[PDB]
Amino acid sequence: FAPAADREGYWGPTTSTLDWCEENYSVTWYIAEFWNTVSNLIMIIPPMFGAVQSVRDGLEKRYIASYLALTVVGMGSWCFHMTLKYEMQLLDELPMIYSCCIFVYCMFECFKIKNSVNYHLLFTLVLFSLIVTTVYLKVKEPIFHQVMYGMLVFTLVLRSIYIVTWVYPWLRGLGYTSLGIFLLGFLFWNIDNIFCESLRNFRKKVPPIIGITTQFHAWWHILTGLGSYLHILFSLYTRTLYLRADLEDNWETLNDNLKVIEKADNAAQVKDALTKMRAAALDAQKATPPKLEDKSPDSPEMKDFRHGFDILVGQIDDALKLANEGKVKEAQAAAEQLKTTRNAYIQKYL
Ligand SMILES: CCCCCCCC/C=C\CCCCCCCC(=O)OC[C@@H](O)CO
Ligand SMILES: [Ca+2]
Ligand SMILES: [Mg+2]
Ligand SMILES: [Mg+2]
Ligand code: NA
Ligand code: NA
Ligand code: NA
Ligand SMILES: [Zn+2]
Repeated sequence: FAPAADREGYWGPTTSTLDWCEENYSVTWYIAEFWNTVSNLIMIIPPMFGAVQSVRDGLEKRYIASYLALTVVGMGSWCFHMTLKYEMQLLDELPMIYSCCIFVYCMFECFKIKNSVNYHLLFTLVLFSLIVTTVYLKVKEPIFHQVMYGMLVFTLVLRSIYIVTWVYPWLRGLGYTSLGIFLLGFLFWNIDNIFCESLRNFRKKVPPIIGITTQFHAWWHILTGLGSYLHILFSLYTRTLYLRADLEDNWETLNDNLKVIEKADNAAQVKDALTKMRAAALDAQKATPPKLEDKSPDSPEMKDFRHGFDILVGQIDDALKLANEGKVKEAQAAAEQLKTTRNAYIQKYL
């Protein structure tokens, strides 16, 4: 039949190349596709929280950029679903290509030396994103964007599969979980497109989730936004495991900072050295020294190695307490106590 249309237009007409299954300005006349708009908050709030945590912890620029790029994708989608115009449509679909390009760079540079740039991969991703954008603007076909975004996700999937199968099998739960929700989100994306029915919405209890659960494109933002967030976590974790210090590194850090305390002239050096010494002590306490490599981690010699570190950590905490109390000279003099306890309980096992 030919009844009344559910798309209750207000605040400008739809000039965008495509309009989703969600009824235009049905909940409120202020924003179009209400649930497709508000669902982008999980692609705005958590990635921004991840971006500020990354700058505070002093992480690599590419990991800060990856979190901010997802926020741009979220903000762009929030602007596109609200207005439903071609101008804001590009602000949503184009950053998806750029964010994925940043993610591809991070995933292929995870096992590279710190403070190094691969200009060959960087110029390839810039050239790819430039080619994709230029033709997408000229030929306004949305299917082309979906294909080019799909192959970027596919290359990102293969790298994540290679890492979990050959390098870090620990990231199986995180890596595969990210992948699955994303495919679950992509499944729901086609449910809203192909099975576009307002019947469920119309028949009953629209205010509850039954009315709301049928907005599968909104659930797509919820799942891909959580999925991309997970991927960044996965990417970050891959880098953290590679840049992670071993027992030999921690033992060197423990001793270098111990000599720093002995030769220190100001409070900041002593405090800094004790902080770095505590981090190295707790990390070396978990590890097995080369002389105990044959023995079990629960052996009496191993319990003695951990006991020596328990005394050392405690004495570092005592020295940090003195440093935090303004007793610089007393905290500085703790170095000989720390030197004695390592010589009497730890040094014999290395
Ligand atoms: C496994 C990690 C993948 C990282 C992807 C990074 C991009 C951000 C993720 C999701 C944005 C969703 C909201 C934007 C959705 C816009 C609709 C569109 O054109 O989608 C194209 C796809 O349906 C083609 O499959
Ligand atoms: Ca719509
Ligand atoms: Mg670096
Ligand atoms: Mg001074
Ligand atoms: Na329309
Ligand atoms: Na659902
Ligand atoms: Na080493
Ligand atoms: Zn969308």
